Amino acid sequence: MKPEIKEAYMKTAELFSQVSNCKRMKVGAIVVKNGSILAHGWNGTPSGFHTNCCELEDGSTNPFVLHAEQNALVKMAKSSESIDGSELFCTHSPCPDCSKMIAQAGVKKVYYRNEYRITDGIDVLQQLGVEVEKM
Amino acid sequence: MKPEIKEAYMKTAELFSQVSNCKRMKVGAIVVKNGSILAHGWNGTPSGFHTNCCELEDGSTNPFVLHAEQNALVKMAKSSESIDGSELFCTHSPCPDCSKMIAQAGVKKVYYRNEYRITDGIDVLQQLGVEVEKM
Amino acid sequence: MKPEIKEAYMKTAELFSQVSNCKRMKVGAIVVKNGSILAHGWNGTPSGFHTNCCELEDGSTNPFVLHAEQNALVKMAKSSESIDGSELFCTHSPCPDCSKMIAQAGVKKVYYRNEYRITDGIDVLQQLGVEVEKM
Amino acid sequence: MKPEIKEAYMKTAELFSQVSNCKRMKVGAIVVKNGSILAHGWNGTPSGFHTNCCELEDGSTNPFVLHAEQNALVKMAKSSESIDGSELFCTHSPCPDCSKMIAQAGVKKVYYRNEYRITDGIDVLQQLGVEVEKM
Amino acid sequence: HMKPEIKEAYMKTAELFSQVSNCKRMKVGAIVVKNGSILAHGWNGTPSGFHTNCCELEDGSTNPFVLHAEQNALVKMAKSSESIDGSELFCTHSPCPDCSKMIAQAGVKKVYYRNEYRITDGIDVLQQLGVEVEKM
Amino acid sequence: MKPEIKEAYMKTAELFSQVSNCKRMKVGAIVVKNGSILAHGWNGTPSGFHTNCCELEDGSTNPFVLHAEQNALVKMAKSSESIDGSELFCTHSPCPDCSKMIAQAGVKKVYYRNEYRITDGIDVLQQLGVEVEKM
Ligand SMILES: Cc1cn([C@H]2C[C@H](O)[C@@H](COP(=O)(O)OP(=O)(O)OP(=O)(O)O)O2)c(=O)[nH]c1=O
Ligand SMILES: Cc1cn([C@H]2C[C@H](O)[C@@H](COP(=O)(O)OP(=O)(O)OP(=O)(O)O)O2)c(=O)[nH]c1=O
Ligand SMILES: Cc1cn([C@H]2C[C@H](O)[C@@H](COP(=O)(O)OP(=O)(O)OP(=O)(O)O)O2)c(=O)[nH]c1=O
Ligand SMILES: Cc1cn([C@H]2C[C@H](O)[C@@H](COP(=O)(O)OP(=O)(O)OP(=O)(O)O)O2)c(=O)[nH]c1=O
Ligand SMILES: Cc1cn([C@H]2C[C@H](O)[C@@H](COP(=O)(O)OP(=O)(O)OP(=O)(O)O)O2)c(=O)[nH]c1=O
Ligand SMILES: Cc1cn([C@H]2C[C@H](O)[C@@H](COP(=O)(O)OP(=O)(O)OP(=O)(O)O)O2)c(=O)[nH]c1=O
Ligand SMILES: Cc1cn([C@H]2C[C@H](O)[C@@H](COP(=O)(O)O)O2)c(=O)[nH]c1=O
Ligand SMILES: Cc1cn([C@H]2C[C@H](O)[C@@H](COP(=O)(O)O)O2)c(=O)[nH]c1=O
Ligand SMILES: Cc1cn([C@H]2C[C@H](O)[C@@H](COP(=O)(O)O)O2)c(=O)[nH]c1=O
Ligand SMILES: Cc1cn([C@H]2C[C@H](O)[C@@H](COP(=O)(O)O)O2)c(=O)[nH]c1=O
Ligand SMILES: Cc1cn([C@H]2C[C@H](O)[C@@H](COP(=O)(O)O)O2)c(=O)[nH]c1=O
Ligand SMILES: Cc1cn([C@H]2C[C@H](O)[C@@H](COP(=O)(O)O)O2)c(=O)[nH]c1=O
Ligand SMILES: [Cl-]
Ligand SMILES: [Cl-]
Ligand SMILES: [Cl-]
Ligand SMILES: [Mg+2]
Ligand SMILES: [Mg+2]
Ligand SMILES: [Mg+2]
Ligand SMILES: [Mg+2]
Ligand SMILES: [Mg+2]
Ligand SMILES: [Mg+2]
Ligand SMILES: [Zn+2]
Ligand SMILES: [Zn+2]
Ligand SMILES: [Zn+2]
Ligand SMILES: [Zn+2]
Ligand SMILES: [Zn+2]
Ligand SMILES: [Zn+2]
Repeated sequence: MKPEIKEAYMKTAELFSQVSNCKRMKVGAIVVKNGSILAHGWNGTPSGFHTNCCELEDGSTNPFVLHAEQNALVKMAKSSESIDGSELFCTHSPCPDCSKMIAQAGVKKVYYRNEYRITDGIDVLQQLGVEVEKM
Repeated sequence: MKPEIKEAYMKTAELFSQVSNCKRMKVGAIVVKNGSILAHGWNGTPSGFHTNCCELEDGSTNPFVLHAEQNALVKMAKSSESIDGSELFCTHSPCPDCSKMIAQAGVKKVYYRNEYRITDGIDVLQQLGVEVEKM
Repeated sequence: MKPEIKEAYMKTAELFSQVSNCKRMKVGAIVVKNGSILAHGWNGTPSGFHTNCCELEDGSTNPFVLHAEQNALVKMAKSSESIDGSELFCTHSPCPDCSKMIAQAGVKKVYYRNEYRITDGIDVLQQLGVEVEKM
Repeated sequence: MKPEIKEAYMKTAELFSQVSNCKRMKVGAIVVKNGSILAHGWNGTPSGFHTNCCELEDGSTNPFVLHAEQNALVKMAKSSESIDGSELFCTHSPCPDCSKMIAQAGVKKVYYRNEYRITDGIDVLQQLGVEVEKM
Repeated sequence: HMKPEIKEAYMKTAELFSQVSNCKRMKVGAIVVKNGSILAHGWNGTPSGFHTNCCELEDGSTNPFVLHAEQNALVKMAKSSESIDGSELFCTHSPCPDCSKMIAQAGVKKVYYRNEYRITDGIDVLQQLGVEVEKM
Repeated sequence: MKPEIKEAYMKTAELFSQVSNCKRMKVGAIVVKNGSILAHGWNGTPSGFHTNCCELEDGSTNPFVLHAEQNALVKMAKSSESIDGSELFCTHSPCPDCSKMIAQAGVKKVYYRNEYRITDGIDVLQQLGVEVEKM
């Protein structure tokens, strides 16, 4: 948990966030455990969806899209390693709904760089016993 | 998947719905794969939460409670082995939100007994490719 | 870890015993660990056998049939999951030979509902340091 | 397959049959899959049993002892790999009971050196679609 | 067959973890990717607990005890409880012949590398042993 | 660890050294952990390599040939179990190169029978933590 190591991880989240394909906001989220990146998620439409555009015609977000934290945890369910006891490097502070599942997933600590508009997500993670660090 | 085994799976879903401490609705969700129940999830408040009562007064559901699908999905993240290519036995038809993550998790089919008030998740499921059976 | 969840597992064991085609006695046994039902076995003929019938033409039990415990054990052998540390829910008390293999399997505890005429299997379990509870 | 690799596995069985303490008969059984020894078992008392001697005070076999094939299967259960689609190398042809479970496990083929007194184990193995080879 | 923006994202991840190498003659990184997950990030350096994390001797040449990024990547996979078989590799620098041997036997499908090393002969071993190679 | 079983592990390494197609020397390596053989490797050309002959016409060794230790190491990377905390049984003492990787892998101890021409490999193991016993 060396400051040089943690920076490389947060920079990895930022770098996978640049795949997002969304134009509103590009969000990334990786799962880190035992020196391994078990899942990297970013915001976008479901797999095999008829479009990878995240926006509607009024430029608002397609309700079908999944958050970064959503995709990361869903991917973990698809993987064969556990998410429990792992850490989470987000480019943005997570959504309150996502924070609910992140805590229930037994994630010990969530790292976020940028603060989203709304900040109740951080507040949910803390109530549910998950340590938070801004970097 | 003989139909006497399919029933046993579905009744197992109902058994674990009965241990839920929500009184608006008791919902259970089962993950089945290779002759194994990898996760049994029921609706309720997060782990270590101060109260295990899922209601507010108003008869309203506490915004912090997790769906039976959310829990089953999260436990699949929590543990090893994969939710991918598995089948889901629910007591009630799942909501739009969970049906998004279910499809992204590569769940082949969703088995549900009761149809909820609104049935958009059912039509969200087969629109994202997940097969759907009512029993 | 909870009495109602405990009662759910045992009632799941009874659900699967009813799937058995056997006429003499329908036995079920499931493998539980970390909230996951890793194996659920019931008595019957081996896979692909010419009959799913468990009895010969004189009413006695076919020597090719497997116990519920044998199947619960064998599926763990077919699994990519470990039976070591698991607990066992059976509708009946396992036979001396199954018990012999159950202890060697590293099963912490055996739950059982119906006491079987001849109870040496229980005795074998206690002897080999396996916790046993009737319910 | 290659001939000299085949002999290596079989004499490994004879090698581990020799670490058994039983005097009546020393049996060894190795499970092989994808060119890997996933389990090696021999006959003896359960783990942590008070004595490692397998004989009664009259030369008979303690009904508590495990067959080499039994330990090989139980070990596979504790293992985190599948015995399904594997090959088994025994020093002696297995008994009917183990033969039942061997077939149910999904064992492709059984290699054996010595042919036991009673040969109805090979019978059982063959009827259940398990190929057999003496070497 | 990998989407170009993701393929780029992994290769840059290898470059990020190569910056932790502590070696000063050349910083090497190696990523193990299977099923969209990064199972191992390895970089060149001394072994665990070694008296120095300094990779070089008094003359500017590499300490023989220094492990390659590819060695660390595969050793990690060995200690790791997942398989390296059927996975692909992201290297900042093309692997050496000795490592390429182990890489091939490890059942690695493909090797992406960004920097061509002075000596090609590592890539030769990869290609001849049926492991795909792509420079980017 | 028991003497009867420690020798069985060593002889197992020798059985697998005998399947090497190298006429220059025949080496074998066994990984043992929690009383189980996890990997077995010997010296030879890579898999699917056009020839299985380890030597050139000059008589010297083909540089494509892996040591018995690289094979045991790689097979462990291919494996789904962990090499860290295990013991390594070798027919001959490993080279310094393989010794570095052995040490980094967290191998507790290395049993060996024959010392190689060069004995530098042992010294490297000693220095890097790995315990060494000649047997
Ligand atoms: C591959 C991958 C996808 N995702 C997310 C991003 C998207 O929301 C969703 C998949 O997006 P889409 O990648 O674009 O996947 P696809 O199968 O539809 O491929 P294409 O659109 O090019 O035909 O899953 C991750 O979070 N992590 C990953 O590693
Ligand atoms: C054990 C278990 C929990 N859950 C869910 C239900 C709840 O929403 C959530 C937490 O349940 P809580 O069971 O009540 O567990 P707890 O750790 O909070 O213990 P207690 O509340 O008594 O102090 O976990 C499942 O969905 N399936 C399961 O098998
Ligand atoms: C599926 C399943 C089978 N078994 C056991 C019970 C039986 O003894 C054995 C084989 O059962 P049979 O289910 O009836 O399987 P089958 O393929 O032979 O049936 P069919 O020919 O009609 O397709 O497997 C379990 O113990 N648990 C399980 O979940
Ligand atoms: C370790 C091991 C044991 N067994 C079996 C053989 C025995 O019947 C049983 C127990 O082996 P023994 O281990 O040697 O008995 P133990 O566990 O009580 O140890 P000790 O007697 O020295 O106190 O497990 C195998 O079949 N394969 C193995 O690799
Ligand atoms: C942690 C880690 C180490 N390594 C390698 C790099 C090094 O060569 C080797 C050990 O590195 P050292 O990180 O420096 O670890 P250490 O236990 O010696 O701690 P310190 O030196 O600070 O006292 O393992 C990787 O390849 N990937 C990783 O994630
Ligand atoms: C199966 C196996 C192979 N190996 C190594 C030894 C060799 O160096 C390498 C390749 O062996 P090759 O046995 O000869 O196997 P192959 O896939 O090349 O088949 P073929 O007969 O056509 O050549 O694998 C081990 O170290 N341990 C093992 O258990
Ligand atoms: C808040 C939040 C937003 N996002 C993405 C989803 C949308 O495509 C993008 C634009 O934000 P908005 O649509 O919520 O205004 O934000 C995440 O991926 N994770 C989050 O936690
Ligand atoms: C719609 C839906 C509700 N539930 C739970 C949420 C609450 O625990 C309970 C009451 O829901 P309601 O408040 O939306 O009526 O139903 C599920 O578990 N799955 C579902 O799909
Ligand atoms: C003793 C025992 C019997 N059985 C089954 C075997 C047959 O299906 C049925 C008949 O047994 P019986 O012939 O010994 O009475 O009981 C089990 O499934 N598990 C057991 O432990
Ligand atoms: C038949 C058989 C016996 N054995 C063991 C049981 C005792 O350890 C020893 C003597 O068997 P017996 O006393 O049944 O003749 O042989 C096996 O390990 N595998 C077998 O298949
Ligand atoms: C060739 C090669 C070198 N390296 C490291 C060894 C030293 O750390 C550094 C200098 O290489 P050199 O000393 O072999 O020229 O590069 C790798 O990590 N992987 C490789 O494939
Ligand atoms: C030194 C060493 C050689 N070998 C093999 C390499 C060749 O197969 C054979 C000849 O070694 P050499 O050619 O390096 O003297 O011995 C090992 O398997 N392990 C070792 O540690
Ligand atoms: Cl998982
Ligand atoms: Cl298993
Ligand atoms: Cl591994
Ligand atoms: Mg897409
Ligand atoms: Mg609670
Ligand atoms: Mg049948
Ligand atoms: Mg003992
Ligand atoms: Mg260091
Ligand atoms: Mg070959
Ligand atoms: Zn969110
Ligand atoms: Zn829902
Ligand atoms: Zn029985
Ligand atoms: Zn037997
Ligand atoms: Zn190298
Ligand atoms: Zn070597």
